[PDB]
Amino acid sequence: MFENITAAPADPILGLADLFRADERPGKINLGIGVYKDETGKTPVLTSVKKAEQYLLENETTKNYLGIDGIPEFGRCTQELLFGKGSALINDKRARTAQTPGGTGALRVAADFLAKNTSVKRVWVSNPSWPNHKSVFNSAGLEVREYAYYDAENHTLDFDALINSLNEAQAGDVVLFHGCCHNPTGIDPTLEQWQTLAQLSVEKGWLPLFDFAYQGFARGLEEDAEGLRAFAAMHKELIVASSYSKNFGLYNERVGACTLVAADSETVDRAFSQMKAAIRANYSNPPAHGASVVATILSNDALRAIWEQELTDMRQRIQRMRQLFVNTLQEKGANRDFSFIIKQNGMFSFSGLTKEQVLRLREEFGVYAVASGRVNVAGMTPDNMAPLCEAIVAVL
Amino acid sequence: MFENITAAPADPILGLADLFRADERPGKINLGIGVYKDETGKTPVLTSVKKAEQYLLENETTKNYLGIDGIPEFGRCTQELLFGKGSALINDKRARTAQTPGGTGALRVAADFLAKNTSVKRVWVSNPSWPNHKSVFNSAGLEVREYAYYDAENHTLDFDALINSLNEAQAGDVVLFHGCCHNPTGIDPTLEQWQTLAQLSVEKGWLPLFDFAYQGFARGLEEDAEGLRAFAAMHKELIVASSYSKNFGLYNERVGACTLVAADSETVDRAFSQMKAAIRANYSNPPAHGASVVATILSNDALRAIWEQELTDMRQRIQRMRQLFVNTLQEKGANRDFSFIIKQNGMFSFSGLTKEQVLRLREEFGVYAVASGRVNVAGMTPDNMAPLCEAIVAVL
Ligand SMILES: *Cc1c(COP(=O)(O)O)cnc(C)c1O
Ligand SMILES: *Cc1c(COP(=O)(O)O)cnc(C)c1O
Repeated sequence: MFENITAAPADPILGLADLFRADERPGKINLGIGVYKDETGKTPVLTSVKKAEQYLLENETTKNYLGIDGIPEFGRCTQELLFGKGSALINDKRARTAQTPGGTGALRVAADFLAKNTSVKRVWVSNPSWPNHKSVFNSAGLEVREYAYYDAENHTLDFDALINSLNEAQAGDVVLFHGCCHNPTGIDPTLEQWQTLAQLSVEKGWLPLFDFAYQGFARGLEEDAEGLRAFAAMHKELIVASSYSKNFGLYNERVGACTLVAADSETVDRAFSQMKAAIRANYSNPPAHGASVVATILSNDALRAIWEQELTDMRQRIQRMRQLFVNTLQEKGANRDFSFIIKQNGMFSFSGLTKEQVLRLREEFGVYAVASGRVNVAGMTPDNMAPLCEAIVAVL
Repeated sequence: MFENITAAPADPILGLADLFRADERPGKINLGIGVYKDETGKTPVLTSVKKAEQYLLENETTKNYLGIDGIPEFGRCTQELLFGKGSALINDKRARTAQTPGGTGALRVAADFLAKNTSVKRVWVSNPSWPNHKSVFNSAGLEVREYAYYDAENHTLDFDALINSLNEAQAGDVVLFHGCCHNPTGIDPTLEQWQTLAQLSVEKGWLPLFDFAYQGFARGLEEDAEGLRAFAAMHKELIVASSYSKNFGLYNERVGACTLVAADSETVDRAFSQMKAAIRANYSNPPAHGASVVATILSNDALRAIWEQELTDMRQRIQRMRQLFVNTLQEKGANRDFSFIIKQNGMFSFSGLTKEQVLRLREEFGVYAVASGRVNVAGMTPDNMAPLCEAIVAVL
């Protein structure tokens, strides 16, 4: 019987999508998007992945089931990407990877594993964080507490407020860290802050969980991983949920991984069998296409070279738009100090607009941003930059 | 901390897989498989789906996210397949479909929806049923009770034992029905038994849940759906979890659907928004490739004609192997009455071997079957039929 079923709440970002595509004005700019767009305003499929897909089409002979944890080459390629090509974690075989449906699937199977096999009751998420983090852990019945993160005034990482909230977390509490390109703020810990965090975590008995969705968008693939690697040098156990949605432009093929690391090569196998049991009772075994694309790009040097170039071009495009935004706002002129945008990493940052200012942006100018003032920098193109900055200067 | 984590139990069928592929004898036959195989012993990718994939490769311009419920054409094609091309359910818009990662994903999001939004506490599953049914519902915290189904003696549907167990189910309990090709037995209700079941269900207040994984393997696409359609004529609400894994040979692309039907066009939307919320907290939005393949085959008549022929050829191959098995056992000769195999539908049936007899099959003859005596008829080829029947006659 379903007549007393309460409609689910209006989706905190998709509402803007539907609202946007009902405006009769092409001067309208949607900076609320969440996905990368190139200078043309389009989300292309990469050249390297169309090459990989022609290859798969020429060479696949069966669509028979992958094992629960997916394609093995995909697994070894992702823990080399994560941990570095000769890491002790990999040589001692203390990491196991399950291929999952995107980074969100990786977080739900991590959550289900934890809820069914360990005694964790709370996951600490930054304030702010990606909003679907609360939903994911709560559906497995983990409670979500949040730690201080953002300084709204200097638009930076309030590190002392952050370590001071974390002293409320007990041993065996899970603390979620964004690997790089913190969503929504774009502020990430410096390597020195990652190390003190790696060290305080070990002392206090935090189980670290990295949400690593943007490898390659802050600085480069290896550099973006130095934070996770600092925890991994120091921790016997950790979980990283990574996603290939954004750095391979493979969003809708759902390709991600859930890597479990344990003290040794044998407790990780014992724990991984239950992670596998958690996957079997959810979607059974993972979608092969997008993970086969990633595995064949990364293991083929000609293809990986091309991918790498397509990714530093996406990274550079975003860094150019953060730069063009800050001084185009300084040509259109307002009491501002939007330069903090040049310090933030990846596609998102809080613009510092009030909810009323984003409201007259949507309403009076057709500039759509998320009510928190979060803007997706990749929705800026050299051509739409000047109408955007005008609209913004006119509401400040 | 993971050192007290108990290893998950040895997988009830995959153990045979690993055991099989460690035999030095190519006379070895694995009838434990679960996937379809053709006369060559191979699980090919269909011609229609390689054609659909060349088309997608030529024509996709983005991998941007599908909406939570997936591609809309895939949704309308599956509820026409399920309900018939002009069904009142479709014209009154009382059905909504979410594209899911396989039929197992469709069952976990049905389970999560139910556990979070309704007051169901128990799901009735046949005894026997597909073993991952218990796991799926239990991970959402629904308890699984089982109803009588199989008569081990006459190898048939013990219908009176079945309606007599079901009288233990209260109103608002969920009762799971296999749409056709009951796994593991291959015995399905006749249309007359579906109708009395449709009628008793409505009286008693059962929420019916169809697990519909084998459309097209018993009789034809339309005929295989007449059981579900009889419930759907009579019910205001029902859920069907369907899978395209087997009838499209798309196993590892994870393509399935979860269809929710409610009294009207507006309570189904209200309920569907929460089903959507249950998807967002699990894998976010579904894998596009395999569902794009199904949607383009089914909406293109030249491609659908080809698919249809490839599916009646898979159906016919299985019906020929059930027939060749029964009289090859009657040429090799033993006190048998294996003719019940000719009455069962789809790829599986219980052979009626004891667990000790399947054990000396694996051990002494290299014939691998599941310990319950379940055999996958599609693992029989005209060439391996005679060694198989010999091994079997020699253990009876
Ligand atoms: C995009 C994102 C994810 C995962 O996305 P998928 O589409 O599920 O791969 C996880 N965490 C954060 C912070 C993200 O921004
Ligand atoms: C195969 C099967 C499913 C679903 O399989 P997926 O691979 O997840 O599509 C569901 N129920 C039964 C009875 C099955 O045999």
